[PDB]
Amino acid sequence: EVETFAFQAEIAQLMSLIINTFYSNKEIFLRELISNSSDALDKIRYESLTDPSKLDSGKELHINLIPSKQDRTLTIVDTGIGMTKADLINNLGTIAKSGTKAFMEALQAGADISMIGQFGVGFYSAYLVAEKVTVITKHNDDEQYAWESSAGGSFTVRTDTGEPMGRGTKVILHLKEDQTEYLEERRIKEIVKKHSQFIGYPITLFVEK
Ligand SMILES: Cc1ccc(Cn2cnc3c(Cl)nc(N)nc32)cc1
Ligand SMILES: Cc1ccc(Cn2cnc3c(Cl)nc(N)nc32)cc1
Repeated sequence: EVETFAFQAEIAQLMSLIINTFYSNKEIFLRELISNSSDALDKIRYESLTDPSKLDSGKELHINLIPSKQDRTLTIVDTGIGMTKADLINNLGTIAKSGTKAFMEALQAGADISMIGQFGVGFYSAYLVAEKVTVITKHNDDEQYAWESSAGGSFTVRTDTGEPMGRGTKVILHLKEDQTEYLEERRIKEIVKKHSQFIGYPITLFVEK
């Protein structure tokens, strides 16, 4: 069964801003999502040092970038700590309220959309390139969930019954029709080299079949 939730007002207005503001430098979404993956991997690696059983759901700590021209999706996969149901429905948004308000005020005070990560809400940069984002995620001691939103003020959460992932997060970017350059191997290599060269986990750019 599918539950539908309203975004907090401040997040809904930030998402509209990211969708409606004219900003050509859209490629920064990838740096932000890789940064989020890296942070998630840091967290589970740190926790595993006092409770090694936290890696029973998988010892590999990595990031995969998977384009699909058939599906017009770019997927960012990590084996990080994952997100709980409470994370997805309430707690990440509660944390994000402060930075979202500060980011919006900074934008009026001359700041640039590329600074979104400095306010801790970089996930929403996905809507620079995606008409819809699907997030599949699995945290130890919670179930595997699918979060999804095409903006418009609402998101859904459901228990996922696709291929179990062990632990981690998959961000599936359903790309806008004029943003398919982010399916090109060369374009992704260029972006990762430029913004993400010093990430401390293996980043594998998968190749289209
Ligand atoms: C709906 C939504 C999805 C993602 C984020 C950013 N974010 C927070 N926790 C994360 C973990 Cl554990 N892993 C990854 N990859 N991203 C994470 C915020 C809101
Ligand atoms: C494990 C992990 C923790 C924190 C982040 C940072 N981060 C980026 N975007 C975010 C949004 Cl939208 N909400 C919140 N709460 N945090 C966000 C990423 C991964």
